[PDB]
Amino acid sequence: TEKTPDDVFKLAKDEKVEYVDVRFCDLPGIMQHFTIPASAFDKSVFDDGLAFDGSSIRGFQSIHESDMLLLPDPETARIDPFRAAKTLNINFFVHDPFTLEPYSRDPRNIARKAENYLISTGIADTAYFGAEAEFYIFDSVSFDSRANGSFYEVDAISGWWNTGAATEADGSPNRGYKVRHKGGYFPVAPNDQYVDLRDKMLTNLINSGFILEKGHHEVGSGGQAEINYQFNSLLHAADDMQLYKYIIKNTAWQNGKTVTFMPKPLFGDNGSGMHCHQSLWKDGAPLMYDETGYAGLSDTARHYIGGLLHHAPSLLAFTNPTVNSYKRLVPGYEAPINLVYSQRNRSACVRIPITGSNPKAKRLEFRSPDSSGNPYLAFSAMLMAGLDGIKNKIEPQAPVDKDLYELPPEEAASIPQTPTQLSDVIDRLEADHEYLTEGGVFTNDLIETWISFKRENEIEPVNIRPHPYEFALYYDV
Amino acid sequence: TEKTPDDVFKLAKDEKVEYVDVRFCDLPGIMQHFTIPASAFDKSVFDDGLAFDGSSIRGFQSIHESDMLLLPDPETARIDPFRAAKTLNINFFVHDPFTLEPYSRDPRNIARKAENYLISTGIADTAYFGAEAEFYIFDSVSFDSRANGSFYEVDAISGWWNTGAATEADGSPNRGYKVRHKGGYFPVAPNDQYVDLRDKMLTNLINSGFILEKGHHEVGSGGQAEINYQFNSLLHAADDMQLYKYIIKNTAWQNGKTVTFMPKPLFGDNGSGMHCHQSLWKDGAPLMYDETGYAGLSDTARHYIGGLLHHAPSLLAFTNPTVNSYKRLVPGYEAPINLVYSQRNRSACVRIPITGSNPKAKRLEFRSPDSSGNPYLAFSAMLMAGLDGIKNKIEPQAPVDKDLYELPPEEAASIPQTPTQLSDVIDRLEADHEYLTEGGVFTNDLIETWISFKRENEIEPVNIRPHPYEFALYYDV
Amino acid sequence: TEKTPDDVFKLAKDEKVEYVDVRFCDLPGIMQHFTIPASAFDKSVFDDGLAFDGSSIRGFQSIHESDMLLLPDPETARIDPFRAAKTLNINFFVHDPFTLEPYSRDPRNIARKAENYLISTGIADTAYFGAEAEFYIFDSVSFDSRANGSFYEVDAISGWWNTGAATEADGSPNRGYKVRHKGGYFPVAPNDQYVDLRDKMLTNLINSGFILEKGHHEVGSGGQAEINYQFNSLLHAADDMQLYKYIIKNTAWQNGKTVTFMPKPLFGDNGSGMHCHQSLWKDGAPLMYDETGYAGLSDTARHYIGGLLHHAPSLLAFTNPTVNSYKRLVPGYEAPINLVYSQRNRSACVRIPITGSNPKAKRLEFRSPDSSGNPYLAFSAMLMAGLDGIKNKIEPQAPVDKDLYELPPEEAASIPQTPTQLSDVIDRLEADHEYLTEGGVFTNDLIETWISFKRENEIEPVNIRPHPYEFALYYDV
Amino acid sequence: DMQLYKYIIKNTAWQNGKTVTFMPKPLFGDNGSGMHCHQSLWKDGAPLMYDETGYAGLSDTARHYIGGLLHHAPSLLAFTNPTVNSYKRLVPGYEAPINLVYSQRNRSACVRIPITGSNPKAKRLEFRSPDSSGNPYLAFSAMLMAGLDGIKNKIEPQAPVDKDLYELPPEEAASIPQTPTQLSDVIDRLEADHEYLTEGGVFTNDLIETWISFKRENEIEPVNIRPHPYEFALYYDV
Ligand SMILES: Nc1ncnc2c1ncn2[C@@H]1O[C@H](COP(=O)(O)O)[C@@H](O)[C@H]1O
Ligand SMILES: Nc1ncnc2c1ncn2[C@@H]1O[C@H](COP(=O)(O)O)[C@@H](O)[C@H]1O
Ligand SMILES: Nc1ncnc2c1ncn2[C@@H]1O[C@H](COP(=O)(O)O)[C@@H](O)[C@H]1O
Ligand SMILES: [Mn+2]
Ligand SMILES: [Mn+2]
Ligand SMILES: [Mn+2]
Ligand SMILES: [Mn+2]
Repeated sequence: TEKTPDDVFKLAKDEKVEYVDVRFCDLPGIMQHFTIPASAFDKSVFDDGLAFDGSSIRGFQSIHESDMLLLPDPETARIDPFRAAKTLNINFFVHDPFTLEPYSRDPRNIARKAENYLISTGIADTAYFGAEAEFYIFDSVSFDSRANGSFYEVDAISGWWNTGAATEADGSPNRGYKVRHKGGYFPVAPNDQYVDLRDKMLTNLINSGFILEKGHHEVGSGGQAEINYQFNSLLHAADDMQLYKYIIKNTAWQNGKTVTFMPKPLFGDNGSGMHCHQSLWKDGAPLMYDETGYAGLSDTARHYIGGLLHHAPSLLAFTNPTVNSYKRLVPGYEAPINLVYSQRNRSACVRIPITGSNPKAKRLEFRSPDSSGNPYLAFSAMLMAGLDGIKNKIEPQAPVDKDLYELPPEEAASIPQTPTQLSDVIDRLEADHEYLTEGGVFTNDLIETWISFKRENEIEPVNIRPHPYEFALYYDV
Repeated sequence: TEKTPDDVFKLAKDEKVEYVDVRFCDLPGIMQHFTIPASAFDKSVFDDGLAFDGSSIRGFQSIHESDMLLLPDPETARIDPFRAAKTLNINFFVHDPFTLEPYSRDPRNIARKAENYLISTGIADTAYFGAEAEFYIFDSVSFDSRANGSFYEVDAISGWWNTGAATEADGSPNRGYKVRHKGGYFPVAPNDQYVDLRDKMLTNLINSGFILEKGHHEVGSGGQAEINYQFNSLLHAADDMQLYKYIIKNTAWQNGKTVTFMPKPLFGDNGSGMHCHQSLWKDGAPLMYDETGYAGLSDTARHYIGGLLHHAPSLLAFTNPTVNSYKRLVPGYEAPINLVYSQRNRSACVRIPITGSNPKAKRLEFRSPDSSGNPYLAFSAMLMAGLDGIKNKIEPQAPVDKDLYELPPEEAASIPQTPTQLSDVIDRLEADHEYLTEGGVFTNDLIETWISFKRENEIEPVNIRPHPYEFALYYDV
Repeated sequence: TEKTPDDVFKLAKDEKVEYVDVRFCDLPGIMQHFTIPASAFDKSVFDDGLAFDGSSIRGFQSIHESDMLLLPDPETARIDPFRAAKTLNINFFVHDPFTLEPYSRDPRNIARKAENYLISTGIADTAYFGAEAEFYIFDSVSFDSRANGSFYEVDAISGWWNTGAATEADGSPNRGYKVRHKGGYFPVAPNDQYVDLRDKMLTNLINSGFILEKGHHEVGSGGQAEINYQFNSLLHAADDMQLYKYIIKNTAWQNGKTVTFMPKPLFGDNGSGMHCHQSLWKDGAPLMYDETGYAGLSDTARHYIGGLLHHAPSLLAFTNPTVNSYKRLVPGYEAPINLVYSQRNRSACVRIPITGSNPKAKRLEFRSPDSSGNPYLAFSAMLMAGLDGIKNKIEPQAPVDKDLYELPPEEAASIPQTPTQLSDVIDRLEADHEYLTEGGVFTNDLIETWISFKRENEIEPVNIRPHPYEFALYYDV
Repeated sequence: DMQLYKYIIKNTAWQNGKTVTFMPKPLFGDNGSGMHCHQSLWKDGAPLMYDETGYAGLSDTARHYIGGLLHHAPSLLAFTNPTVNSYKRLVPGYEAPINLVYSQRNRSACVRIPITGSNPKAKRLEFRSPDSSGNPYLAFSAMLMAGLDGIKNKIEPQAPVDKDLYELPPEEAASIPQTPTQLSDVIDRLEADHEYLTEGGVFTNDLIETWISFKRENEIEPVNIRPHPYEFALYYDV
């Protein structure tokens, strides 16, 4: 957006950087990389780019499309706080060597195309995304899948399921303060056993350019935590999310822990979601506010919500893209499965934060997403769903501020739910994805690849493997 | 059918029976019981019945319908070969104390109603069922489900996954012969390590009245086994299945093993199914044969097949009633998921055994079922599906004898598949179950109870619990 | 009371604070928190407040009342001595975002309302509270509750029950000095094994603004300890109590120990109580003294005592709010269960400290309370009970200075006792709580919530679980 | 016979490597163990509980007996459910016989009338609330005395309830009296009202006072002064 290639070279020189880490995003959502010496990092990298091979195998350029060209995004340049050798990390866009044409299956290109499409519609020129990803801090994790058995086990010294431990893992005495009490789930130390670690995470985020102001907090509940930061334009917000996960995971790693952003690592404890605040702006001014509308929402904002709610069944294929996503999105902890908007209900897919009369603070919050996938694709899909709602003036059903939990059974049957299985949302995406292909942001090719990837690599593998509970339930049949 | 109450009293006297075990079937399919002294077993038991309480809680008579009356079925009387104290086992029908009206939720009453309905339609007077249930013999099984972890583990000394064991569980040396070789899966000893156990099972079955003649074999492959026996009329065939499972499970138990009839206990090994051969007879003569028809099938037989194939999506709710059922019914080991009939294909839902010109041997084989449920309900549901096909002269799509595996992709898309999830078949049963309620054989009440039971006690519990493979797949997201 | 927002900003600047910990109290009594960077801590925090979500679930704003606004109390600002990253802790009041109306279920608001009500009655303008909370220092604690068993175990290297230990937990030799001798329970080292730890606690309290003067001591008996400090006005005294517990618990935690403020952690050893000294003042002058009255008590003071004794049965619902509270409040260690006032008896609910002729030192001491609950609610409830006694001129029964222990059985039957069970005091609170709702200090809403919380989360859970002693007593029945 | 039964059950298990318990609630999260007591009065070799015209085939004598059981239940339980553990079974849940009403359907009813038909010799009432944690001689005797007091004073039991007590309109369910939920309670009630027991000198005030003291000093107090494990889960962190 505003950082110049020269700013990056200055950063590299001042920091005495010795290596540059070339990063790009894979299909499912994990950042990939290779390293080059800082001496090889010059103007030609920004002008001509870097050559590399379609490596590994699914999503990207196979051996009929092999070679790729990588072009850097100066706004993503950050000094790595973990690598011993001073390193500068930069994210790249994948292009076709010959035509210099942005590769259609590169998640970062999709996000860029989404931003350009927004501008082309004239509706707005900027889509701001604020995402809040919760995560769990564990001490260990082990699992396997064999012919005659299977298991998984996550553990934490201070886990509430360990109150009866005679001694700790390391032989030291059990000092308590593990129990999860009724009344409040954000107790101070010593009940809060991750204060210093979270502070290290926060310190690393701040040193890595994250902006923490107004309602940006660092919070923890048991082993779960969340550190929210200032929003950003679509693409860069997605880059920020990847950076956040990287910083959270490695700060924990360097401090003897292991973090997971999976939706539901614990059965009988809160899942981890990614609440996404969105809003459209044009010429430096907000487009979501209107004193006369419900919850201070403009016609643009309401139509956007109409798109999100209407497209949710397919949108979730990018927004909650894993089998584990549906262990969180299930009746219980006031799961955002109710296809309605509200200001009160937290079990509503879309919630409008109470921000008052300030037009610049008005935004909508899509609560259903989680961080088990690709933020570039998720944010883009959310924008496309919202834009389709604006273009077709889709009206969302009447908002609900009455507590959805205690509602007369016949009146509660009028509240649509989100699909409860990944195979479902994948089927829905396959059946209805035209809003995604608008302006060429998503291609049928990418969408078909995503559908195949999920079915073959996730849905089928889990489905063919007997679940442990099936033995409790059926060994005796 | 032919045994008299006097025959039972003679059996009891001759065998010097000291206890009588009163058995009745619960909703899901497990036999329940209580014991009375032989001295209390007289004519009044057959005339007046025995009183008992709706005990335990789901399916049967709650505390608004509490007390039940049990009437004995003399044909089910058998001497228990396992109980130390000489005991006579007898199955009972649950009646309403006051009206002496057969309880509508007693599986054995449903099977009896199904047989009576058959007679009332005039179509036939007898429905013969031959069922072949495979099972696995293990040495141990353990599992659990906790907040931070879950596991399951089945094991057998001679399991092919144990070739590398330094020593056996009991410290003795590993003598090999565990490997599962290519070429033939029914090798003789010592590769076959369960010869004596299976013989004990067979001996117990024979001593318990099972008839083994013509094509009735005892077969074993690794830890898997099957002992087939002569068919019987619907109700008694279902009683025979319960007896078979009882004898197999306890023969193993008394010999230091543990048996499971669950559909898919091993990932990467054959599942366990229950192939059900069916045929209608009238006035002592077969109704399934016709030289002129395909595979020697009469119009009646073909229409029956039309009913099975047409109703399969809902029929499977009683025929493959567990979540584990769908780990077997999945693309692979030539799983009976293809909704077509054939003489060659074993992946076909219905197969017509090649029996020649003998009309008495002509029958159809529904291959899709497993023994993870209730045989009384499964057999009854199969009959009702077949009878609805006969009454509405439902024509099954053209049979397929070409190997279904290697079929041109466009021509293979014309082959309907069975649903791949329990939630699916339950949804289908809820939407279409009129063929079941014909003649009052099944009641909407029973069907709704079954649907609720499966959703609340099986589908939901498995669905909310993270699967071990999800950790392999998503811990790193 | 006297600290300015500017004083807080100066403290933050001088201490080079990097984080600000936002604290607020939950219903049962545990402080909650979330952290913001110091850079986000400015004048707008004091003027506009901070936004946050009704999080966790019971007591506070659900999803029909969701969002809350937090306003800081400058008098509670303290530098955290435990957090690695320099942090400033501040307590907040919960307000309604829209109306800026103090949330009726926020314990800190109740205490503030109580102080404002005092002023409105004209009776006095300040209520001073001096609280002395005892606690135990342990090395370990473990416990669990399962279907087939349950246990708990607290331990300390120097515990008197460990005299026979062959070697210590860490393998080191048993050096003795664990025995609890007759004659004196405050022996010097080495019998006193917590001298340095208690000094660290005291040092931390002093560095955190606690005032220790005249009769403020640091005392220890075995693993039990107490450090008393100077009183404060109601609200701030309650804030001081929370701070005290925080400092005691974390000083122990940082030094390899674990502290508990529970009423009765040890069976056969002294319980832990919270003696609360109270007194009313007006225009800078004491209102409790009168040379002519018994024990130097004024009419106002005597009526206050009348209120405490009259309302005790319900007052204890906030003053001794746990099931464990009644293991301390039981016939034995001269437990403050006798509903009378005195100067001699320590088993008297109210004791008047012998302070001489100095009017400024005259005060009453409610001995019955413990620190197992919420100090904001406890102190407020005590004030309301006392004020109701003053308004209705309630006369306490005649004081007793004769040793209550050795009293003629017929004359001892005239001494009322406090209820002996939490369910009892909760029932009494439900039946009589009008004195609490006076001036709107407590609302029926809050009181009903408290009653439900205790019944559902504490009373019922303990009541349904078999006690270990029941097995000693009844396994053999 | 009950004492013999317990002896035979306990020792058969003992000789076979097991250990048996008749305690009311040994397992948390599993069914408790009760002692359903069927009772009936006879005279000159003939039944006195039957009557075709009465509800559930009950005679005036039988109904009054039930009136005595339900009326005296609060104190009767001091001999019928005499232990602290007894109240872990007699608690809202597994359809615990805590509802002070009679019925033919409800198993959560203190008294249930078994459906036996028209045979007068089979008509009897079943007191479901008891357990075997005490003394059968005292329990059976106390039950008889409660029933006889009901017959002598023609105590009428409140209207029977055959509607499922579980799903009942909250305002209509508040009219159903419950049994006390604590041993200290039933002991207090026995102390306050035990005249029906002393009738004909069957029980003496002496025996009753001894029982009350025994329970308070040897059972109630000992359990009450000892912290429960769950209190640590609940309050160690206060
Ligand atoms: N247009 C916008 N204006 C202001 N904030 C926004 C906008 N679009 C997205 N946000 C994000 O809303 C998120 C926070 O939510 P909360 O859990 O309510 O504190 C932050 O991460 C914000 O920075
Ligand atoms: N009507 C019938 N006539 C002959 N056999 C039947 C009939 N109805 C069912 N069967 C059963 O067909 C089953 C065996 O199949 P297989 O695995 O091919 O040896 C046996 O269990 C038979 O006894
Ligand atoms: N009005 C008052 N004047 C003096 N001290 C007070 C007043 N109100 C409460 N106190 C508290 O009385 C407490 C101490 O008791 P002790 O265990 O006797 O040393 C201290 O914590 C005091 O500071
Ligand atoms: Mn949020
Ligand atoms: Mn077969
Ligand atoms: Mn004191
Ligand atoms: Mn009974």
